[PDB]
Parts: sequence; C-alpha cells; structure tokens
Amino acid sequence: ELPRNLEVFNEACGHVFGSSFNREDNSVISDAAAFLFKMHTHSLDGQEAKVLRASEKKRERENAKKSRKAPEAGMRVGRSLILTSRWTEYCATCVPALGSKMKVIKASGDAAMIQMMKDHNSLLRVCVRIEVWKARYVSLVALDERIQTLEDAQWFPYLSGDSYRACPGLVGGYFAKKAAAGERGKNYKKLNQTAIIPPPRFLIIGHRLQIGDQVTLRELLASIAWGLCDGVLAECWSPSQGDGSIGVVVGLPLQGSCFLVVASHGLSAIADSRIEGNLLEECIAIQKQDGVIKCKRSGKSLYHCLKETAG
Amino acid sequence: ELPRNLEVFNEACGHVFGSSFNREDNSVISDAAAFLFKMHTHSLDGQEAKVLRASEKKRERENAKKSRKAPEAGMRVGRSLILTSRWTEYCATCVPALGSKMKVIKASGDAAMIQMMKDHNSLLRVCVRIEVWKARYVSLVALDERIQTLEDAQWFPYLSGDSYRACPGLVGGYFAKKAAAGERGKNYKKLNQTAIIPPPRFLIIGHRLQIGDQVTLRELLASIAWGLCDGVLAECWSPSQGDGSIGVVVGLPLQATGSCFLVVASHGLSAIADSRIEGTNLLEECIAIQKQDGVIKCKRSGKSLYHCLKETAG
Amino acid sequence: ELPRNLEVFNEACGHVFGSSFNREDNSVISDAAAFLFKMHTHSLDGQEAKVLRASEKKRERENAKKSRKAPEAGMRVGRSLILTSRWTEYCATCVPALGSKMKVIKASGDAAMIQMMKDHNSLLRVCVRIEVWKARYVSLVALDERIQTLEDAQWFPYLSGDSYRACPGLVGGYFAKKAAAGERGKNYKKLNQTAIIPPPRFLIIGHRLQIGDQVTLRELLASIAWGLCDGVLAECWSPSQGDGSIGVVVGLPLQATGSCFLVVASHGLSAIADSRIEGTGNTNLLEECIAIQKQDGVIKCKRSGKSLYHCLKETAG
Amino acid sequence: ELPRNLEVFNEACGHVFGSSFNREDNSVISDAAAFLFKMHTHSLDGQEAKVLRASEKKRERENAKKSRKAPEAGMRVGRSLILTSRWTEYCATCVPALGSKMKVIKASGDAAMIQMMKDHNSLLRVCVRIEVWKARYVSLVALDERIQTLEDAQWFPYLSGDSYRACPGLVGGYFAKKAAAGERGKNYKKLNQTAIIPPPRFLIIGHRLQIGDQVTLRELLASIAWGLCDGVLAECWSPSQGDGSIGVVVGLPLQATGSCFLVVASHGLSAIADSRIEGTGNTNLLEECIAIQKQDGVIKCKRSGKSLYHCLKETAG
RNA sequence: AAAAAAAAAAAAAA
RNA sequence: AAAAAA
RNA sequence: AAAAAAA
RNA sequence: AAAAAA
Repeated sequence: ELPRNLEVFNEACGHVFGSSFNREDNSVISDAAAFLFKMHTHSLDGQEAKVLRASEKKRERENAKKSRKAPEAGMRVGRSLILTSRWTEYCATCVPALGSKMKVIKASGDAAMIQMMKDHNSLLRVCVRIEVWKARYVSLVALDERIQTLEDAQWFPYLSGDSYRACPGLVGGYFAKKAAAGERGKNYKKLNQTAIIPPPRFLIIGHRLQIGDQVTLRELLASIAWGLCDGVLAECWSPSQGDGSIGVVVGLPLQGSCFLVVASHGLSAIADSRIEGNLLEECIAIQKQDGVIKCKRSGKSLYHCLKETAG
Repeated sequence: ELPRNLEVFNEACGHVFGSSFNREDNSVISDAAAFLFKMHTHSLDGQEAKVLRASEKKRERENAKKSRKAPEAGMRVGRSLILTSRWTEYCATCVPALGSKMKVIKASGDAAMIQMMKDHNSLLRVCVRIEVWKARYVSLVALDERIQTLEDAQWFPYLSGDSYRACPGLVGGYFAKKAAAGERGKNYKKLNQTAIIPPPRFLIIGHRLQIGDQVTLRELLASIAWGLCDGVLAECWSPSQGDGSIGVVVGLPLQATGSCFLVVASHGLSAIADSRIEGTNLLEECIAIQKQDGVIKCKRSGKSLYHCLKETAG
Repeated sequence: ELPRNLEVFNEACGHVFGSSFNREDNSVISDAAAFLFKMHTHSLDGQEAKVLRASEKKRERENAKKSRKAPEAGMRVGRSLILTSRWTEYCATCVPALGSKMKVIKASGDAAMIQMMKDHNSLLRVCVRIEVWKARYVSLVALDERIQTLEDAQWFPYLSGDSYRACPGLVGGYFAKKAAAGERGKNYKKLNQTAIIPPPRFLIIGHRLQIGDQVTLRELLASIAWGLCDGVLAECWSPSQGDGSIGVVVGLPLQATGSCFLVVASHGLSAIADSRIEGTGNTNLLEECIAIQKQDGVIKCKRSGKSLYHCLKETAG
Repeated sequence: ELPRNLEVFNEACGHVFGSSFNREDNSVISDAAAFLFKMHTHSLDGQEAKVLRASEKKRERENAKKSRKAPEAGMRVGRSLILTSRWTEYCATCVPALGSKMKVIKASGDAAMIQMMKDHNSLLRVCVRIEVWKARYVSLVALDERIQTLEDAQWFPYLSGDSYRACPGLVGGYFAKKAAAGERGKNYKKLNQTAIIPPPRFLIIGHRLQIGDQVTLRELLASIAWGLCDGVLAECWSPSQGDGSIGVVVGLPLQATGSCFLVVASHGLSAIADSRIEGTGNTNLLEECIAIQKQDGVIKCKRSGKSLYHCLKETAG
C-alpha cells in the first residue's frame, strides 16, 4: 500500500537489478538510485546525445557516449548490484525519449505515456533525494576541497543540473547559486541544507524518521545535517546497549521566523534584534518524547567532532 | 468628484467585474488591481505576443500564451471576484495596442486616443501602487524567502519591470537595482521603501490617510511600513473601544534624510563605518511622529514588525 | 610671466566672457571653467554631433543638440558671467574640429594647428582641475546621494568621461572604476582623492598653495580633502583676527607613501588584514595620527573620528 | 642529458641570442625567456595579427604591430642580451604559424610538425614558469600597485592570458579570476600561489631545488613564496661562512594538509568563522606553525606574522 | 612519492 | 500529495 | 615634466 | 505636479 512514488522506484530497481538489489543497505540503495538517475537522464553509454546547443567539446563527448557500447547484463554497478537482462527492456520502455516534454505528452492524450512520464518524474525526485542524502552522509568524514569558506559551504551539496531541477529546494551547487544569484520568479525554492531526509532504507518503504527507530549515528546525522553542521546535533542520537554502531533516535531538531529590522525613518538597520544587548551560548531546539528542550551548542563541526571522537 | 486616475480605476473595475467587485474589501481591491494590471500589460491568455527582442524561450512562451484561450466570462478571480460577459469589450476598447507609444498618438492627433492612453497610464500607476501596498501587507505576516540579508531587503518589493516603469518611486526589484547601479540622472527616482501609500479602500476613494481614520493595525503598518521595519511604528496605532480588530490612527512617521556618518581613509588613516558607534550598542535613535497635538519623538524598539505582531498576539 | 597653460585659460575666459569674468571669486571661476570645458567638448548647443557609434537615443539627443540654436551673446551663464559676441569667433577659431586627433595634426605639420591643439589640451587639463576642486568644495556641505558606503566613496569625484580622459590622476567616477576594475598599462594613473589642488583663484594665476596665504576654511578643506575625509584636517587652518570667514593656512597634510601591511595565508598559516594591529589586537581606530607640515616642522595630529561634513554641520551652530 | 623541455629551451635561447646569453644569471634568463615567449606568442613587431574575433581597437593595434618593422639583428634585449642575425631564421622555422592547433597537425601526420608543436608547447611551459618566478622575485622588493586587499593578493601573480593557458597552476590574474568564478571541471586547476619553482638558473639545468644548494635569499624566497607571505619562511635560509650574499637552503616548507575549521549556521545557530579562534573571544593568531622539512627531519616553526617584503627591508637596516 | 585521495609526462587547450 | 519545468 | 589616448 | 522612456 505504498505511494506510487516509492512503488515506481521499487519496481524499477527490481527490474534493473534482479535479486542483487538489497533493500536494507544504504550504500547499495544509494548506488542503485544513482544508476537509475543516470539511466533516466540519458547519460549512460549508447543513449541519445544531448546536441540541442552542445559545444564542439560537448558535441564530441555526447557523440562518443552515444557510439560507446551500452552496458551489458551482469555488469557490476557499485559493489553488490549486478545488471540483469531485463534492464534494456526497462530502459527502452520506461525512459522517455530524449527531449520529451510533459506538455506534448499531455496534449497527445496518451494515457500510457502520461503515466510513464509521471513515473519518470517521481523516480527522478526520489533518486535526487537519495543522492542528496548520500552526499550528506559522505561529507561527514570527507569534506570537499571546494568548501574552504562559509560562502562555499553555503551552497552544499554540489550536485548536477538535473538534480537541481528535480528537487530545487534540496540541491545546492552552481545551479542553486545561479538561481539565488540572479532573477527569481514566484516558483522559486530556497536551499534547505538541513531538510530532514529519511535514510534510503526508510525512504523507499515510506517510513518517516521519528523517535524510537534504530539508526546509526552517521545515518541520523546525514538525515538531519551534514559535515560542517554544529556537533550539538549529535545529542539527537543515543547508543543502545552494547553500542555496536547501532543506537536510537531520541529527538529531531526544530527550525521559522526572522528578527531583521530594516533601516527605516532615519533608523539604523539591525541584523538581529536579539543580538542587541553571545554566540557560544546559543542553543538549539530538539523535539524529544516529553517536549522541546534547548541544548547548548558545541561550537565544533560534526566533521571535526567525529574525527576527534574516532580515537 | 474624483480625480481622473481614481475615476478611471473605478470605471474599469466596475466594467470588468460587475457588481461582484466589493469596494470596501482590501483583498478584493488588490485582486481586481492585479487582474487589471495583467490585462493592460497583455499578460493574460490570448493577448498580443511580445516578440520585438524576445529570445527563443520568450518567443515560445508568448506564442503559447497567445494560442491559449483567453479567460471566459464568469471565470472566478481570486476569491470573491467574477468576470462579467462585457469584460472582453472593455479589454478590446480601452487597452492600447501592443507597442503603442504616447508620441505616436500625439502625432496622430486623435483626442479620444490621447484620452485612452492617459487613462491607461493612470490605471497602470494606480494598479502598481495597490500592488505595492498589497505586497507590503503580505510581508507583514508572510516573510519573502527572497530576502536573507539587509542588501536583499533594501530593494523590497520585488515586482515586474512594468511596475517599476509605472511607479519608479515606489517599486523596487531587479529593475530598481539596475537603475540605481547605473548613473542617476534628473529623472531617476530613488526607491522609497517606506513611502506612505493609503490602503486600497482609501486610495480609490482618494481619502488621504491621516490621523483618526479607522484602520486595522496590519493594514496601517503596510501603508506606512512593511514586514521587516522596526516595531516602534506600532505606536502609530491605538485600539478603539472594546478592542476588536479595527482601531484608529494616532500618528504618522516622518523622515528627514538621516545625514551621513562615514569617514573614508585618507593620509594613512583608517576608514570608519560609523563615527557615533566608534566611541557597538545604540538604541537611542528616535522616530519623529506627527500627532494632532504636535510632533513627538519615539524611542526605537529595535524589533521587527513581523516578530512583534506575532509575539504580542500570543 | 605665467605658464602657457594658465595663459591660455585666462585668454579664453576673457575672450568668451568680456569684463563679466571676475578672477577673484571661486564660484565665478568654477562656472566659467565648466562652460569652457563644455565648449571644448562640443557639448554646447549648435556644435558637431558625436555620431561615431551613438545609439538611437543618443543619436536623437546629439541631433537635437546640433539642430538646437547655439548660445547667443548676452546669455547668462551661472550668476555673474555674461557671454559676448566674440565667443562665437573664439569657438570657431580655437575649438578643434570634432574628432580631431593630435597625431593627424602633427603629421600634417601645420604649426598653427599643432599650437592650437596643444592649447586645447592645456585648457582641458586646467578646466578639469577646476571642476574637480569645485566638486570637492560642493561636497563639504551637500553629500551626493550615491555615497552610502565606503565602496561608493572610494571613487569620488564622479565626473564625466572626458574629465577622466584629460586629468587621470585626480578624476574618479565610473571611468576611473572601469580603469581600476581591469588592467593597468605603462601609463596607468592612480586616483588620488586628496591630491592638493590650488583654489581656482590661485590655480589660474599659477599661485601654489603654501603656508601663510589667506584662504577660507571651506576653500582649504576642499583643496586638501573632501566631504567625508576625517575632521582632523580642519586643524590645517587657523582663523585670523575677528574671524570674518577668512583665516590662514598653517600647514598642508603630508601624504603617506603607499605601504601595504597584508600577509596572505600560506603553508597553512592564516591571513592577516594588517600586520600592525593583529599582533597586540588593538582594533581601535581612534589613535591613528595624520602628518601636518607646519612652518616649524612635521607634527602628528590625533584624528577626531568624525567626517568634515558632519563636523562643519555640527559646528555651524 | 636533459629532458625534452629544457633541451628545447636551451637550444632556442642559444640560437636566438648567440653567446650573449649567460647561463648563470637570473635576470638574463628571465629577460631571454620573456623575449622567447613574446616571439612564440606573435607579440613582436612584424608578426601575424590577432584578428579572429578582435575588436576594432584590438584589430587596429594588431594591424599597427604587423605594419611596424620587426626587431633588427643586433638589437639590445633587456640589459646584457643582444640579438644575432640568425634569429629571423629561428622565428620563421620553429614558431608555429598563427592559429595552429595540435589536432590539425596530428591529422596532418607530419612527424616533424608534431615534434615542432610539442617543442613549442614545452617552450611555452618553460617560459611561463620563468616568468612567474621572476614575478615573485620582483615582488620581494617592489610592491605591485594592484594589490591592496587580501582579495587582490589572492590572485597574484598578474600575467597575460597565454601565461595562464600554458601553466594554469601557477599563474593568476584576470583569467584566473574568470576561471575560478565559473564552472570547475575536472581539468580545472587551483591557483597554487606558493608552488616550488626552482630558480631559473636551476630550472633550465633541470637541477631540482633541494637542501644544500647555494642560493641568494631573495631568489630562494621567490622560489618558495612571494612578497606578501609571512616572514617565517626566511628561516629556510642560512648565510654561509663570511656572510657575503650567497647562503644555502636548510629546508623546504610544506603545504599544510587541510582540516576545515568552520561551522555553518543551522537550526538557529550562528555560523563560526574559526572554531579555534572563538575560544572565549581571544583572537591571538600567532601560534600557527609552518612545517619545514630539514635534513635531520620535519620540524615546525612558529609564525612571525610579518610580510616578507617588510621583513627583507627591515633586516637590511 | 597517507583489494580500494602532490610532482612530472602524454590525450584536451577581457 | 496533486500541478508546472541548461 | 616629456610621450601616447566611450552609457 | 508635469515632461522623457526592455
């Protein structure tokens, strides 16, 4: 009784990976989602070439990709995913032809094509969400060389254009920078570096992250934050008996209003009214089983905190 | 009985919306003004395509809009506005043709066309003023995600280039930024973010906002300010007998061009962002309010209007 | 025995303004230099059109200007300057033909044209200096609205393009910004906002500003600084007996030599914005002292931390 | 005896400059490599004109250059370099024709032309390395005007576009800013401002800079750092017996491995620029140490917090 | 040169 | 969640 | 100080 | 207030 969004992803993953797809390992799920995203974006070998306005170098790249032999059954995608013989049929029948537009399919009135396009959009959104979660998980232990200043970190994650398109509000990077650093329309979404993304194992089954479900410290931190976030958020996780790298969630951080006062009527602008009158003393709000609590900030990034506490 | 702008706005609104147009509802007036602005800007479905210098994407969008069926009679506008069967006649008659210019009509010498063009200009100005007021009102209890720093807030509101063209002195946005960044000639008007705009229910009637008018706190604040201004402006309002929702205006803020307080580096010295703050705590600044008895000064609260409105209601 | 540069300006002003041109009032000289500069840039009515690559709107503007009737004798320029009949003759005979280039005149070899072009260049430089000084003088009591941040104030004065062309070392504005926001060649000049410019009454007669020569407070301040600069420079002037708005110069600020104190990050070290202050952490900026060259010797004066504009406004009453 | 790159540079320099080319003088090699770069970028008088997309002004400049007479044999280059009569032969033979591309020659299949193009690429790389090192060596005792803020100093050195193209990993300037602001592809290289460039007299010989080499202090400092680096790097030098001017290298700094010390705002918290400096508000940034690899082993030297330009002039008094 | 992330080369190159 | 869309 | 040289 | 004008 899962939503069509997750059912489409489950069916696609099954058809493309046979029994080798394990629905309980975050790494396997993330790799499968990335492969499906690449397949549906027309980026694999042997697929159509993006030659609408491609430059000469991009022209040659796309031509080589199209001429390159497409993947074959039995290929190892990642570590524990093996392509089956049915993957070609799924790619041919479900992936929209390059350049397909929803308006054209809707005007055509073809129910099958409309449903296929809707499923494609849902799959793209789910795969992009999984990609964002995986990037957050990776960033916990290995930071990107580009992130050397607060401005650079402001646009994390750094994903591709299609990722930004499918989920504009969760994907940072160059496209989010351009959208923010440029003219913005009514349908503009602001990047949410800490939007709660359930782990892929919970995302694909419709399970919503909450208090009382077993998870890993890295898993929860990625779900609720990324590498450079404050380490105080680690208080949201509590190890179980014997540790064993598996604990439990005890709360989730809260996030909304502003306190800006624009200079008006000869007054001087204020960045924050509360400030007028303490940075290390700032506290975060955690929603516990009993009620909201305020926890003093650690002042150390989750990356540095994990590095220090590793040994 | 009314100026030309108010009279033409009332005539256009009545003709377009029948009796459904409520003249005492601010939301209805704002919706009608937005619809009229869209109509006169050829932004509605089935109107002339803007293709003079349009890029391929803009050409496609305009062609799609033109091919799309125009709004049908009886269509619901906003919440409590319904189009009449005679709106198409007014759209075809009173709307200047795309690319029309005042100089061309003046050369033509047709007095009726000159009157029509002046009416169109006045209607655009009135609609843009109403749009600015409604944007301010929305900002009071609905923060704009586009604003994250004082620089972003400096250009509020963010509206289309048509709005800036009609009322450059009241509309900010990207076009205002472009105008400010370039030179500033004699015709350039600085973006008055806190210019006094009577509420739409008063603007169309022409009753200039003044002390004693029965107005809501939110609407008065929108008229005199917007979401991200100081909460001290709330002192310009006073609930009437029995509390309720409508109070009375007790004062009007004034602004006397706060002088500069900067010192550039020279002869090896170092620049100072503010001579006073050098001496970083300063809440002594006061705002001048013109009350019936006289002009007084109120100490700033230093707290955002949006914050204060939600906090005091808890 | 004045230099040819100032002689040319004096002759031109006389020819164009008759006896109405006073060589002792600074407002009069500012207006005269502004008009003459306009005349030698073909920006007055009835002069040639700069149609080399003009846009449609600029095309219409210049066409209307060319068609527009030229100024007539007896016109009032400013407040105390009246044009004469000889102004048309001087314009025709001394104004280079629009688009004239010094290279072409030199190649042709005509001595008269070479001298005329040299005179025009000198007159342009003189009029640009006077315009810049008047910009600084007006900036003491009425700041430009464009000045709201130090970034904006870094380019003052904001003058037209030809002004920047003639005198690059004093004129700021969009053109100075563009030259800086780019690359510098072998002949790139650095904007010196506070370069000393003799007051116009002293510039047109060759008198060099020094100590012991009567001036007005605002005159000297515009000469050595402008509206936003520090108030300490006010100490360079001392009122005379009975005040009377006329005092005397007691010193001229000594401009410090360019010496950056940055230390960029390297080898894992951390960037420093200023070597001097980072060490002890004395972030206060109210101790820095300016150098004033007095009759006796160099002295250091503590800064006041308040703008000359605000200082004059407050001390006005 | 030498790799291809150094061999080709040696051959070209010898051919063009005869015996006037001294192989142990840094200024001589810098001037020679700059001239050879000019020749190989068609920036000398009497070479093809760059007009592919050149703007009207650029078209005029290039046409004037082409029309201008080319340098004549025996012309003085820099200070102690003189052209021979056989430089025209080398310029005509080994210089690729304007607009040549490696793909075109590869399609041609002429082995001689492929070798000549590879030699041209290697000579561009060598000349750009020498140009960068001389930029640093100038910066030690002559501050560049363009550098006024840490943002300005982030992009040193400021060189031409061809320099950035040939060696992107050392050369800054306008093109480095352009490439950094835009998309960062796989081939994108960051500006390693303080990369080790052996001194010219070591670079052409192929002798890698290491411990024990007899190097003047200024040249070593230009090798490892530049003008606005911290003075601590001066500890890598130790004057030899009898003081003199030539000392020896005692170590070679190491680029400290990255470890992010930032905390972005989230869940209502405030972003922190530096966790360490935060502490309890104590901003004492003088504990940072630079690694130095000595013969005995790796050590750490406490920073001095002063610019190399300042330190070099201060210690000479 | 810390079963799987600097230096030099070859494919790319205002 | 439905709609729209390099 | 000599040379060069626009929305 | 008026006159210009994507």
